[PDB]
Amino acid sequence: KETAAAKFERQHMDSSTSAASSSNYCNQMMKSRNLTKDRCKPVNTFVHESLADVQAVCSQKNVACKNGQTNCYQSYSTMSITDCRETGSSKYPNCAYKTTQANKHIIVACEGNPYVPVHFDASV
Ligand SMILES: [Cl-]
Ligand SMILES: [Cl-]
Ligand SMILES: [Cl-]
Repeated sequence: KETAAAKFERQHMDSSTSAASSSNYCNQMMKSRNLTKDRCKPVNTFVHESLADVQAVCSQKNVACKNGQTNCYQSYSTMSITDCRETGSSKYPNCAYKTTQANKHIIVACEGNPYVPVHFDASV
């Protein structure tokens, strides 16, 4: 089974580009991070910052998570992110995603020793 920290990395980190370059970014990334294997994951955010910068959020501003847990953290700075969401035309195994690039604060839930991100809660 994948660890929670490793699943967060796979689903949410994309440190190799500064920003989405095209409308096809999400289609490509959702496929290659294996988020369309048996079903189309409906929504997923990628963060275009170093792993170290995202991990550092776990010692930044403690905020409530949407679900009422208290282990969420909001980045002090905005980060380059891309939101991927299925469009009307999406139908497994032919998933189809809208790509929306933005620069926003991220909010992550953190757990463990080391205390690292395990869920992406939201952007602001
Ligand atoms: Cl791990
Ligand atoms: Cl995988
Ligand atoms: Cl997400």
